[PDB]
Amino acid sequence: MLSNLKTGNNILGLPEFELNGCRFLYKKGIEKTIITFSAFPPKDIAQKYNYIKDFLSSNYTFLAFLDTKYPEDDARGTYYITNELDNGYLQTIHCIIQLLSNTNQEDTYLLGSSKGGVGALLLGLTYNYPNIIINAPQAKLADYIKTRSKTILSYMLGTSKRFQDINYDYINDFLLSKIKTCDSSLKWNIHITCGKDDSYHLNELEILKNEFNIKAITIKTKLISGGHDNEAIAHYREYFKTII
Amino acid sequence: MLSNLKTGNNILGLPEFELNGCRFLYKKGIEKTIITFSAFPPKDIAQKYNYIKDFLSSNYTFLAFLDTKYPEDDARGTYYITNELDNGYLQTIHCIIQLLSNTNQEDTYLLGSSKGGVGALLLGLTYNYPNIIINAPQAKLADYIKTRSKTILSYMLGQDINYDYINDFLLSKIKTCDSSLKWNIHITCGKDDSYHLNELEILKNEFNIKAITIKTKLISGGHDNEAIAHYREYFKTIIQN
Amino acid sequence: MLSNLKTGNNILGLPEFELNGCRFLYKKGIEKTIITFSAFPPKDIAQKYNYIKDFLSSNYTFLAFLDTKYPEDDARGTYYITNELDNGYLQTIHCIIQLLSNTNQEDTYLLGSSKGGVGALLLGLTYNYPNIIINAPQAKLADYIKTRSKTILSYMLGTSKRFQDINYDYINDFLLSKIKTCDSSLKWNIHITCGKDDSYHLNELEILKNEFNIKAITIKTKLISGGHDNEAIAHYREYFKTII
Amino acid sequence: MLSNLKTGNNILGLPEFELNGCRFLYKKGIEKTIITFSAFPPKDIAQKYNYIKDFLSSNYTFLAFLDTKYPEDDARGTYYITNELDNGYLQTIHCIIQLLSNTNQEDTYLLGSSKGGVGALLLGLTYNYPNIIINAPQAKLADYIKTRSKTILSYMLGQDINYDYINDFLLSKIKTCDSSLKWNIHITCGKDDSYHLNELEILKNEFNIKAITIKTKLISGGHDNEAIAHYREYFKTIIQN
Ligand SMILES: [Cl-]
Ligand SMILES: [Cl-]
Ligand SMILES: [Cl-]
Ligand SMILES: [Cl-]
Ligand SMILES: [Gd+3]
Ligand SMILES: [Gd+3]
Ligand SMILES: [Gd+3]
Ligand SMILES: [Gd+3]
Repeated sequence: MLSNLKTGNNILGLPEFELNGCRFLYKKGIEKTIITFSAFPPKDIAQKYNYIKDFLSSNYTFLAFLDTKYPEDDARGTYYITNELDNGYLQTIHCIIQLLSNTNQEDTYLLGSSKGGVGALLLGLTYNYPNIIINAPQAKLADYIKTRSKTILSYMLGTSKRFQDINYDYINDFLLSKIKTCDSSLKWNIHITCGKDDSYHLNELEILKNEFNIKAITIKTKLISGGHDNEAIAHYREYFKTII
Repeated sequence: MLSNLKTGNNILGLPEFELNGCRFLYKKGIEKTIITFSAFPPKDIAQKYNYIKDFLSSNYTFLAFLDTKYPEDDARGTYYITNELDNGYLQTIHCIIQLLSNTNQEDTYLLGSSKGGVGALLLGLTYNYPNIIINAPQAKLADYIKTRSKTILSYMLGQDINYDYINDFLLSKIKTCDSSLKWNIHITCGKDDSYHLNELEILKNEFNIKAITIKTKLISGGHDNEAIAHYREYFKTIIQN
Repeated sequence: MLSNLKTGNNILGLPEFELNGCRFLYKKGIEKTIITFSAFPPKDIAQKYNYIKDFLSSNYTFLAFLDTKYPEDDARGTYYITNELDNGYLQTIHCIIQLLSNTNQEDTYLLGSSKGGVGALLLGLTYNYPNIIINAPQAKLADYIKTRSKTILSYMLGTSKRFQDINYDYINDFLLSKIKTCDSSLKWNIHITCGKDDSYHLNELEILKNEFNIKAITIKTKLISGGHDNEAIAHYREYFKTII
Repeated sequence: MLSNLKTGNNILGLPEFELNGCRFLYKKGIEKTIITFSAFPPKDIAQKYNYIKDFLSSNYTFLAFLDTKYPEDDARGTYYITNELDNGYLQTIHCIIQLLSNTNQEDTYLLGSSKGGVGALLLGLTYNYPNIIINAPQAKLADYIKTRSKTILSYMLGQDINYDYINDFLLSKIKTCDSSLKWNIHITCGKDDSYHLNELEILKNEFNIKAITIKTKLISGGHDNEAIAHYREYFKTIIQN
């Protein structure tokens, strides 16, 4: 029973639930379903639900997900990838959405910035959510985890040295693999904003656009003000409110 | 959306749903949540939702699950174990129950016979469902599967280490489960079901060293429909008082 | 070098060769290639090359193969199946034929009786030899090995009790599996004789015909005099000389 | 029939054949039989028959083999190991050599560099080819493969036990080989090829406890084409006197 999944935490009036390691907020509404994914917080800061304020006064159904809870010593998530390096966490998110949402999937919108944008893409491309509106995702996920936390990277690489570089490249290509194996016949509605001052994620955006190009999948991209900062976020929020 | 998960099949007036290859019936009631798991049908017979007749005229919330849809050559299920031999299928079942149930887990009852009883044990021990009322479950899964289908076991094998991993898959659940849960496990078995009486003693040994005391009962019949008749009377008696 | 593969044995003037555990005779000729497989000899009798006499005065190319050399305590062969229960022995036979034969495959003819007929079928259906002319093959190979040698069966079943019945049914269906996975688009030229007094192998022939029927593969079958004996063989030899 | 095995490809006037997915060149000569094995080409380059230029103007019998045709994503070969990780491919090579060679095995010479040298060792140690003249072979196969292609290693893995089985696949050949054969194994390695000098010491340790004394020689270069130049001079010197 949903109410028995509560953690005791409360975010802006919304009670937190946890199912099979997946923490989420749920507000039942009408017309549309809005789904958000959390990005990396700073070290020693708890993972935060993204873009609640934009939607708690809305009448839409709202689900906001956090990343995983491991590793314990730097519990800022593993890019929505299980420690078995598979889809078990994305699958849990998918089940929660399909059972708690009261709209069609084409009336479902996936939102997220940076790591959250990758999460939205990973879920949408695995389980055919066509509406993905994100900002500045990474392309090579392991290269980026390395810059944010050596602890999270080391944990995800595993303990055996035989497989560390294997796991590294596997994680590094996890999203790119999702693009290559996704259903090219779906009417994808993917928008990716990026700050014009964000040289890194501008390059990552070219890598992603290239993979979508190879799959004959047209993507909408819009450059916006800012870098990897709150000015880009501010323009991103304005962008996805216009669409939705 | 749940209504978008309908397969178009209807079983006894109950619509069928499917999420992540997991097919289930769902009927919202009150008071209690009853969960059933499918057992092995005969070789060329489709998988059946078990004990639906016992609970269509009841006011309880009811969920009946089928096993997996593979292998295609013999689609009778892989003991609720994925092709990767992990918890992926039990994960989906757990998510379906937790989000569709309108009762507490202590008011939830897992039911099943033979392979259906293993499924109930696999789910309950993994995700702390205390009420498990089953009949004649197997303990060594691969040993039983090969007597029912060489096709399914070989598909699940992908050879030696896989055999032991499947064979002990339920015993490992017992070894791993939460000893401090107030377990309410009832296991019946036919008087004449010698194979599964021994299987029950193998399961009891694992429960025993985990300090889990289960309830058992001999009923008439073998590994047959006579036993299932008395099993059904047993779980109706337990659930209603 | 072929001459360095000799065993020192000599059968009717033909020197025996052995390559990777596979014993064979080879006489180079013209026009056609004749390939024979050995059947079960009696216990404590060496495996025999089949139908040499019919072809040593012929001008055709001739290859005669024996079964495997294991188990050591009853070395009468394992139905041309390796002790890993795979195609490694058939593959060796195929290589020898493709390298020593000087005709096309449709001018190649596979001959054999009983166990040898199964060998011919196993090779022909794995590697697309269309001309197969055999007598009284078995259908359920393990059931038949059980009647001939408990020692060979036990050896092929392996040592671990977990897999004995698995291996039994696997061997029992080895030829039937070959029929189901064979190329149905090949112009098969398969003739199967059987003695009218051979109730057992008449039933096995119905099982085989059924599998060929399911694959939409037409087979020629002819009932001949005798049982599982030298009268059936005698009529079988006459039959395959008429075709070739 | 051999002529029916032609692929239709021609390499430097030599027709290509294929038997059981094994692609080879064959040129009948006299006196000696020279066997070469292909090494890893770059990522998007087709597999090459090695050292064909050294032996087209020679009167020797010549066979050059490629590695396997899988995986399709990166078809540079699986170290002459089948997808089932067994001797199936070396079996076919052995059959081709034994039936097409017109010289004794003591007049047969296996050649190859890097992965090509492993292939020569795998064949020679399995089927008692005494003359092996190679450059800079690897000893831990999986450790090297992953630095050249994550795609090929993962295909070969199908994970942990497979890694060790592949990594030690050549070392097990040494452990299993015939100690009483009059082995004639020459292994060269570039002065500056530190990785493979250490790899050679790992191979030497296995030969050592099998009472097999090999011949080794430092040549100039690293794991590069400078070393291959001196390797080629070395095997021409050995073969001709
Ligand atoms: Cl981030
Ligand atoms: Cl069952
Ligand atoms: Cl026989
Ligand atoms: Cl190489
Ligand atoms: Gd435009
Ligand atoms: Gd513009
Ligand atoms: Gd007619
Ligand atoms: Gd007629």
